[PDB]
Amino acid sequence: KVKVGIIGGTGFDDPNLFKKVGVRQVTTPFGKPSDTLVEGFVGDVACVVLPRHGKGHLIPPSEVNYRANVWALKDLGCTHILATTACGSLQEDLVPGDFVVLNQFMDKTWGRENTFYGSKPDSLKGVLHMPMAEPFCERTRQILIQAARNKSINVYDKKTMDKSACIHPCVHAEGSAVTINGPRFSTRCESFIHKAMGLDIVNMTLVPEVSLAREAGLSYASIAIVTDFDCWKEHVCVDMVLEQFRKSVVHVREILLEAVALIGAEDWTKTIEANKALVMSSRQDL
Amino acid sequence: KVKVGIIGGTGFDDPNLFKKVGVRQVTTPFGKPSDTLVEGFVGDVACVVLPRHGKGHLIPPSEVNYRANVWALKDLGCTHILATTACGSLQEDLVPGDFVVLNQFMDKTWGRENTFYGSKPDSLKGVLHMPMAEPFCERTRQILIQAARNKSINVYDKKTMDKSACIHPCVHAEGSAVTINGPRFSTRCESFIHKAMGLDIVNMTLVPEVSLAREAGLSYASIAIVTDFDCWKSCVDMVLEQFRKSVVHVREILLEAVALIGAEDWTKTIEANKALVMSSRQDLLH
Amino acid sequence: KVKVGIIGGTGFFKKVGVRQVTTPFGKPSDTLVEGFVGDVACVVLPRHGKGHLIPPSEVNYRANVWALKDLGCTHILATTACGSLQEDLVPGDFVVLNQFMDKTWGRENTFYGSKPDSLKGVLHMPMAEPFCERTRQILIQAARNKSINVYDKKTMDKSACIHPCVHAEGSAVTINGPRFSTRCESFIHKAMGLDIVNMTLVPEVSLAREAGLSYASIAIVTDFDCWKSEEEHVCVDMVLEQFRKSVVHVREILLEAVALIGAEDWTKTIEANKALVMSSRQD
Ligand SMILES: Nc1ncnc2[nH]cnc12
Ligand SMILES: Nc1ncnc2[nH]cnc12
Repeated sequence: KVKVGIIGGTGFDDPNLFKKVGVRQVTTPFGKPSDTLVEGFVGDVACVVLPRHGKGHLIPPSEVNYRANVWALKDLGCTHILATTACGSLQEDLVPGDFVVLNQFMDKTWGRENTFYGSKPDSLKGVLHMPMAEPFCERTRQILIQAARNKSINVYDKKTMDKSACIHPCVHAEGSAVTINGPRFSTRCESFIHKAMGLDIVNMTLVPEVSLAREAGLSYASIAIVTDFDCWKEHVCVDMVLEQFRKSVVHVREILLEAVALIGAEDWTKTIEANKALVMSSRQDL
Repeated sequence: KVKVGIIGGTGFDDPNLFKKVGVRQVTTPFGKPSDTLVEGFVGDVACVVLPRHGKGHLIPPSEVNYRANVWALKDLGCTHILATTACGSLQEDLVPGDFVVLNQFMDKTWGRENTFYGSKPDSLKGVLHMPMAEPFCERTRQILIQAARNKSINVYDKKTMDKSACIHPCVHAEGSAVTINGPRFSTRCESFIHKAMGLDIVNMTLVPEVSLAREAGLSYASIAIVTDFDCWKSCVDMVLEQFRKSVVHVREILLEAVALIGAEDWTKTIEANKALVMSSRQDLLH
Repeated sequence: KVKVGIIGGTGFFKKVGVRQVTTPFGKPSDTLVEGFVGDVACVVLPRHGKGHLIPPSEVNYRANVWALKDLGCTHILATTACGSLQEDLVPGDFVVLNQFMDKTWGRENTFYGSKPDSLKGVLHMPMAEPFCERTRQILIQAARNKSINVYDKKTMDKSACIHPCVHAEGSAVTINGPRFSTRCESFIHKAMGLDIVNMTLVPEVSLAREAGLSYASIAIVTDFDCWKSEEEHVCVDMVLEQFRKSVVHVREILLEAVALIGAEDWTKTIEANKALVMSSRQD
């Protein structure tokens, strides 16, 4: 029934979340995934892990085969996808070492395959217009947040708490990402424009991954690791992965493993059926 | 002599604006148009209709061959293009069931062929930089608005009328569209950003259609149908019936607009359309 | 030593010869003119080719930058025509840019990736201040040396703005083209606080940094885009008429800037340019 896929970003190229049971070199109608998929169990919950950028981190954000990654996880029976992403902060209260359970995004990517459906031969037949107002699976979002609570990691909810309750390092219970195409980081001019728009963090990999997960009928939630402030305060590759970030990986692993258990502890029949019905009801050719 | 092409969007996949005299199954130097073009008359005015998404609505917005559609209409001697588009509202006074005769846009599309000219072997030779300050044919916009008046539909001009003149359903006498690439709808984050920029509606099909019409020397005007509020604002059977009624009204507007176009001389406007292309050829002026 | 490449846009020394080169990323826009400014080697490359037949979205920026790198250039000075989005930047002015916002798409914007037509690797370049500051200041000093007014918004104000002037800083929005902006887009860009709009700065500036080169751009204001009156709305004739009046000033600045670069030592700067590339490899 429930099976949890995990897409590991920067810092999660060889996650070792569970003892490896099987290794799947698979293909999809949309090509090869970033790497082999590793299947196993967390407790009694089947789980599948794949590194977004492949082994050795050779695939840049704009060239990841998001379609193949999501479709391959779905083909293996995944009902959920938990994903990590390293990001820069655009706001004073989002400090390096914090995490963010995202609930919103603004898309500035281009040139990436962002839908399974279309009119050309390398796509599924149909025109699919998915609602994306709240683009994540809210139930799965709350499980990431509860998992943090269960692992004694501070949770800061701006809606029900004051700024004095923002004790770092903390998990931010909501937040918006602007997803840029990369590979370059933002200019200071771009960073201030994103901040003035009210965006919380900037990354390169959330879109179209989040969109395709919903197209596939899967429940998707992302946990973003704040690795540095973006250049409005500067961001470098070495800074995006440092001693704080090495500590961040430890706690993100604990959140992910606890989130998988928490997913497995609940019935998802109605949510899964709703995910599938949202796809069929978004077809405008039918 | 004038000849009006009509590109029908959602709700116009198979319109019967007139008894079809002939059909033209053609291709263009830029590929196949979305469907067979249907030829006929409104009164004594020659007319040509093609559905933007093809019959059966199998072609999504980013895959529509805008170049082929415009070129095919130009090849048949069209002097004008009237186009429809179903859109979401970004503003409180643009209510489902209203219409907008667009006069402005912000472009957020990518990955679409948006010009007939370039340095590639299959493009027309030359560098064409068209002015787009006011990107529609203003004379044809005013015909659409007058057609609405002639068909007893309210017209609301916010530049001269108090918001107490905004009586629904109404044709908004001006408005701006943000054209997103699709196929997904916007997030709430994106919707509120577009709203804060002052954009009136969101759609997926205006650009590059409007640009290519001007490149082709054709007078282009768009009438948008507001089908719903975009997701900045938090049953379906009522919305569907409302859209059906909107299609009936837009069909009335198109039929009257064709007659009004035929009732005037367009020699000078057509010549100015063609001169604007020649004066935008940077390679010739250099 | 130093060697300065010049990438000249719309309508834009002792000439020794013309050279055709190939690159791993294709052919440059045109042949390159090799020569000297005093004792400094200099190479001139027309961005849009002879006859201006290549539109901004189709310029092979990777080839142009790599061609100059392969010839041993340490610096690239670039020009571009642009539209002003702000009252105090008027046609005939110049802007030594220091910032940009990118609205381009569909252009090859990096030398590195996982496809066979790119260099193997994942390169995430910092771009907070995307130009070479030393080279920007040389463009400004060159204008001073040629008796062209310099206007600095951080220390002067509109009352002290003498045209035609070189604006000592400024941000560009780079749009993909080939069409000019709508009024709606122009006002949105202006409300974001951008100074000018153009079509060719990106990915040229990004690829220069990827190649370890010092890059600075001087933009020529040819028009007010289309946020003003209808008689002031941009079109090709308007851009070309003003560009022809401003070329000789751009010439004087660029040629003076080449001499000023050659008068200084760039050893540590060049080292830092190269080291920045190496430290940005994530693979
Ligand atoms: N500042 C930043 N911008 C974009 N992606 C990032 N990933 C980590 N830090 C980032
Ligand atoms: N207004 C403008 N927009 C874009 N590119 C330009 N080049 C010159 N003027 C321009």
